[PDB]
Amino acid sequence: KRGRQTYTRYQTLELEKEFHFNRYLTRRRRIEIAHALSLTERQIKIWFQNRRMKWKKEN
DNA sequence: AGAAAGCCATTAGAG
DNA sequence: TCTCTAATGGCTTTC
Ligand code: NI
Repeated sequence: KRGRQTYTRYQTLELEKEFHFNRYLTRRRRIEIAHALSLTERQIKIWFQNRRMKWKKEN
């Protein structure tokens, strides 16, 4: 139908690692992480969005 | 300015 | 099936 990719343990970890420092990302930083983890800039953008949403409800 | 990014409510797919 | 979360739509805000 649409499709969905599940993020590896490494990817989710590195992403959660970066989020510990910068809760928001500049465009250059997103391109870096994308290449580093073999993800799309768009996928990195959305991940930080969703992860930001969980951080608001918990706090 | 106006693309881009954010917020947000919501959907749905894979494990 | 059940749950987690990737992914979308539709506005508003940013820069
Ligand atoms: Ni405008």
